[PDB]
Amino acid sequence: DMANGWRGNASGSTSHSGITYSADGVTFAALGDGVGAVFDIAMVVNVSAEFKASEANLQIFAQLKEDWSKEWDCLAASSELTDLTLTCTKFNQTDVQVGIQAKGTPAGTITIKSVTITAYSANVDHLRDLAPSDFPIGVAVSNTDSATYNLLTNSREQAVVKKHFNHLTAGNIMKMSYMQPTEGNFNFTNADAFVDWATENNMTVHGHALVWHSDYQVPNFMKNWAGSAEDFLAALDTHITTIVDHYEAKGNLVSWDVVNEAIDDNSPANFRTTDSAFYVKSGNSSVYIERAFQTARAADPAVILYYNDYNIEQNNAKTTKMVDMVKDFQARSIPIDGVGFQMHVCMNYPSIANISAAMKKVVDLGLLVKITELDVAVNQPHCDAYPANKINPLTEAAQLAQKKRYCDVVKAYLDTVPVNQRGGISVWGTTDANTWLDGLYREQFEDEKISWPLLFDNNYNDKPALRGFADALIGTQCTNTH
Ligand code: NA
Ligand code: NA
Repeated sequence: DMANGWRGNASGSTSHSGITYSADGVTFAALGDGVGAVFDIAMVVNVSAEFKASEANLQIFAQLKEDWSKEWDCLAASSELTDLTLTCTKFNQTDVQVGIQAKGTPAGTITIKSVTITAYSANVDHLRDLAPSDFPIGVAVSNTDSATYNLLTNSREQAVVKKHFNHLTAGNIMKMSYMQPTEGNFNFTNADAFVDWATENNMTVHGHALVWHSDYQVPNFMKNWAGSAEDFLAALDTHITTIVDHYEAKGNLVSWDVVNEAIDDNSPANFRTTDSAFYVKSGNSSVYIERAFQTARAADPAVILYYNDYNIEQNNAKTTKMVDMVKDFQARSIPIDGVGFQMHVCMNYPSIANISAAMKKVVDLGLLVKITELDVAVNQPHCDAYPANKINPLTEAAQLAQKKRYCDVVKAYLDTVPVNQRGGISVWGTTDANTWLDGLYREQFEDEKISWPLLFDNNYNDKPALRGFADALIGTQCTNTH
């Protein structure tokens, strides 16, 4: 604020002549030693020719008001001056006077253009090493799809991933049109480079995803299919067989999301129709779902086959349709080894009782239960009556609520899923600086990055979320306190 609150100040015997407000900021006449300008609680400045000639220095300073003697250390010498940038760094008490003053035998004027003024540890060495049985502790990464966040070019991503995880999912580059952009032209280069790095680092890879209706990654030739239903289904088989066979041979790819998000968001729930190219191009049929599983099993009988979805942890209509599908597949000998609960949850919804009940329904059918995409939104437009209780900026209370919530979810997973049915827990991203949720809810969020849903902050430092996750793994009581 360079248009309100500024004062002339004299620390020496020479009187000041106040300040002048202009479009440039705040100016004062450097009348003598200790004459300056201050405001109440890093600068940009431009000094006059008479000031440089004077040989006088500039002193940024701060002092407690009325207890005046208590930060003399700062100094910008005349020789450092010619529009410059000047920075300055007992400070905390429960009124502070700050500014800059001329030192020496000054003359001319000083214009100040701007002024701005500006570490938690979870004490977890390696999150993966705390797992009470040998199940994957995993993370989604960016690859060539993000110039900024690509695992293979971003050394901060590499460091956090190496430190804590032992299992990886590609955020986008193993999706359908990324693997087969045009008919018959498969592209394995970038995803092979990713798998190689995982292998080099003793991490296994979860493949995401063989079949998924989301329009931006449906291959154009599939979206625009103009042939028969059976030839479409034959094309879908070729897509799956080529990719599964290839990754079987590469090694280190242990499980696939075979079909992702085939169930609608209605109540009661049904398989997707008009919004799925797979339903429409198969001739208005959901036979492609079971077929994809059969085709994937034939291509690599050892790879673990998941059906993956969101909201199936809520224990309502979507959960029911998912369970009915699994039972139907079992009754008809359609191969399926596990269910992936994406687990994109809110802070207070759905309840741990419901999440646990939903996972247990899959446990009781003898299948693996894998948490594939866990994150915990601090703000989420469908939760806690948003925006009535919007949290912005992020607070310590919300970070501690998030610690408890991560702990509660991981504990529920451990309490519900027997050792040999644990397919893993993975979180959907590393740093809050790059969560998918901020883009997904950008309209509701008014383009602000306010979901803060992951284990590490924008600087890759630990959040209490990480401590909550570890607390669950070690059987420590889940709390929202340090
Ligand atoms: Na592993
Ligand atoms: Na094969």
